Amino acid sequence: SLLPKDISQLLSLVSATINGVDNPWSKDQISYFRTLLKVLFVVLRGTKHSVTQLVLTTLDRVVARSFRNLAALVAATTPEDLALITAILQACLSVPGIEQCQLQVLNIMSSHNVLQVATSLFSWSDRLAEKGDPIYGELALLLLLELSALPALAEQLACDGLLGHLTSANLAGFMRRANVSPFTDNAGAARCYAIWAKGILPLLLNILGALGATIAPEVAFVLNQFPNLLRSSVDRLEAPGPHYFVALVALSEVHSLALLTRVLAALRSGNARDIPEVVWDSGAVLENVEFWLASRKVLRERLLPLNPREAEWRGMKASEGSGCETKLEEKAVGLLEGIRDVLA
Repeated sequence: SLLPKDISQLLSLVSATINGVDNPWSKDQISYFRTLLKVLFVVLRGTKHSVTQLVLTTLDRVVARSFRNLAALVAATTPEDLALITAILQACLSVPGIEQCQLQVLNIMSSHNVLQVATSLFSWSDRLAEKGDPIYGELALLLLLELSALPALAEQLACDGLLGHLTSANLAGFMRRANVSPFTDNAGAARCYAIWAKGILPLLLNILGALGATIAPEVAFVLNQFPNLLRSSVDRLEAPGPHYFVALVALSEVHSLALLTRVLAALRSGNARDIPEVVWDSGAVLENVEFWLASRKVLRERLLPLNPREAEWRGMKASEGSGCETKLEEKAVGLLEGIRDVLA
């Protein structure tokens, strides 16, 4: 064989190279494996075709197998190794040609332990991360979340009672404490919010891939066991005049909840199965949204980036059809503008 000239031949060579590594995650050569995975991630993101069999071969031999090993708390491995694996999964599922072979992924995943152990890890988190924050809590859900974008795998989680494990977990008591907020001096509460906003809620939006005829009483019951959050989500976006700033995640949380409560309501009018009502004042949200839409100046002043990624497109700019000055504002505008459409 010659040198790789195609992006697919590069993918073959990198993947052929990953399998060659005798003992991954071993104290010696764990660091070399770490950058191989990073090379894989670059190539996979590079697969915009700017071939699909390799990606499916990668999902078993690389992604599934590695997570199985990551339950090692005996070993030079870190949370960021899991995050790297979660990342490689995203790159795989973004490649053109995938999403037609979802049962394939379902097949591949279910073969290993995976979501069973991913769920296990979620119920573990606090005993395994009270350095300050349940770091493995968010990592587990984000793994599940990425998979839940595939409707078939979404059905498996609910059938295996993921929503049951979510509320029964020890974590459910920490998220329930009234200190959970994106702007906390506490590391735990800050991660608790991350698990709920960036994990639980987008999970629920996807689990309703089974049309919400079923699971709707279960998704409504999940939300119903975090009322301090349903209450906080509205108060956080309150027009200026115990909250100083406003985050982008706060807008997506409310965006998620607005979709859930509306879809649930369009399923409650079915009058055919008991879908519990969820206490979430839509009225306050709408008004809060309008008095942030009509004030781009006071918006960009109070709006703060929380992630190094979000800060990138904060100092950036994207005018086009201009109602915003910076790109971060545009994304901020985009979110709460959709919340207006939904609740209407």
